[PDB]
Amino acid sequence: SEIDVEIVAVEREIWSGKATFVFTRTTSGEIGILPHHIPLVAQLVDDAAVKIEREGSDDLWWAIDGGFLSITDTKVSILAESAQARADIDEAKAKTDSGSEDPRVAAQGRARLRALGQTV
Repeated sequence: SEIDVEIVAVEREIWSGKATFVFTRTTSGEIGILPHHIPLVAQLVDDAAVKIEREGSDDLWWAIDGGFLSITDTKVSILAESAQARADIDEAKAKTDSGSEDPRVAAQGRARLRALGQTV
């Protein structure tokens, strides 16, 4: 079995497919999801980072901007303001974004930084 993960944004969809293991961060801390659990609904943090693992393929590090995780019997949809790929993120832009004083900017930069390798 696998985990159906679909990263959708209020403006457009980013990714959609199956995974072997996925981890996300919400107001209740970080949590892991497997392809054999029960439904669930949690709200991701501002600088939340989702890690979608692929069976046989390298995981996908993406940054979510205030998104929400919704797990079902055999489906997992993630709705957020927007998403960003670790390969598209820039160590410079991430640092600056996190350096900003604004809440939105600080969130994006923090989320992108995490996907890059940063923590908290």
